[PDB]
Amino acid sequence: SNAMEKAKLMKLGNGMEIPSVQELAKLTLAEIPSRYVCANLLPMGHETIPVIDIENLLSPEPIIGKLELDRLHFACKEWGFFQVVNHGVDASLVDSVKSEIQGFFNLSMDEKTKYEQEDGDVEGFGQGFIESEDQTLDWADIFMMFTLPLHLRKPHLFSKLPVPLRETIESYSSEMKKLSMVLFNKMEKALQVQAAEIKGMSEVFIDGTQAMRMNYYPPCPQPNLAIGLTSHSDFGGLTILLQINEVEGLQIKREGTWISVKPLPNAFVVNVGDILEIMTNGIYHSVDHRAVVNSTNERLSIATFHDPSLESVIGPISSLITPETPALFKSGSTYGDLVEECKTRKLDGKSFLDSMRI
Ligand code: NI
Repeated sequence: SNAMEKAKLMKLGNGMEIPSVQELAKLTLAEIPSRYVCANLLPMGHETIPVIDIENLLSPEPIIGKLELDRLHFACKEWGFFQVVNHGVDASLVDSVKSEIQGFFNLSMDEKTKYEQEDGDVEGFGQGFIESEDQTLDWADIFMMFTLPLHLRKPHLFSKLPVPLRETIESYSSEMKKLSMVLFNKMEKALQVQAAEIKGMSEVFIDGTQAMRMNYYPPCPQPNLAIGLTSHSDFGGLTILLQINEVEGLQIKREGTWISVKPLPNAFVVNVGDILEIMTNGIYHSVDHRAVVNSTNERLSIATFHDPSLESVIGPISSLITPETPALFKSGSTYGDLVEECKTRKLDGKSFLDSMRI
């Protein structure tokens, strides 16, 4: 890289665009710029996340189906995270998702940023804008966009994607949505929610929103000072993650320790979000997780998020409120209002979930 590129990447004021870490990584710096150093710790945990087989889950043989339903129910209660295998998503499609996204991140910055973002429109390539000097930046580049419903797709964003990536993403969206609905429907059965009689789970997600985050984590020279994706719990319904290459990075919090997730070949990693925990009246758990970086290999992933529609009324499903499981969370806000409230929230204090507790 040339000296002007270096200055553009490193001499950053508040209000400037967060720079590309894939570009920063080419500078091969001895120490990472100060903004990537995490300022404010749990130990590492061979206990691994459960595996759920979708063929078993959908088996026409009731004993097979019931066993897998017990496994799903267990994983959602006790782990909040599970791998899915025999998931029905064609191997060729998965290969194309991997190759086209690898292809995409290997394009020039000019080619990755052809979409003209509207003021306040944060979709496409980019982590956003620098907020303050004490803001910590993730060691990661991102491409984020809404994928369902169709009218939430930014048409000019979609038109500026390479054609094979766009077509593959469109197919992947459909398969991810189908898979999410298989899982929502089975979670509803595991919870004994009679969707015909009462306001259940699946009806909230069937016409809900879907979004994708494509993530590129370059190698980092000081991987014990930086983070790929800061510790968080997912806000919405069900997340389905594909790890694109064989580089480990995803870690989940279990009993005050960090546990590595090594995705299986031909597996997706699925987790419960905060809104899903609420809807289940705390029976299913949304778990803290993070992505770490390393000094030798880039890591890639794509996460597909399945959330309520913006006007879905959120609360614990009524048949899950019982004398043995009393109502833990408030009811009655729309999903869109919860999203907006969480953006402000309270500077100091508690998690979104704890803020919603009765
Ligand atoms: Ni997450």
